[PDB]
Amino acid sequence: SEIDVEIVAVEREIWSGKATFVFTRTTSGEIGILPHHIPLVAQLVDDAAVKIEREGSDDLWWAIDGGFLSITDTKVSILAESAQARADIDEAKAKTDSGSEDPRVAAQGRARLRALGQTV
Repeated sequence: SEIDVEIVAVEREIWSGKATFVFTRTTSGEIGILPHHIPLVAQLVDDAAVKIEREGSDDLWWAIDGGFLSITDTKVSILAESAQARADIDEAKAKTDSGSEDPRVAAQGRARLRALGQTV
């Protein structure tokens, strides 16, 4: 079995497919999801980072901007303001974004930084 993960944004969809293991961060801390659990609904943090693992393929590090995780019997949809790929993120832009004083900017930069390798 696998985990159906679909990263959708209020403006457009980013990714959609199956995974072997996925981890996300919400107001209740970080949590892991497997392809054999029960439904669930949690709200991701501002600088939340989702890690979608692929069976046989390298995981996908993406940054979510205030998104929400919704797990079902055999489906997992993630709705957020927007998403960003670790390969598209820039160590410079991430640092600056996190350096900003604004809440939105600080969130994006923090989320992108995490996907890059940063923590908290």
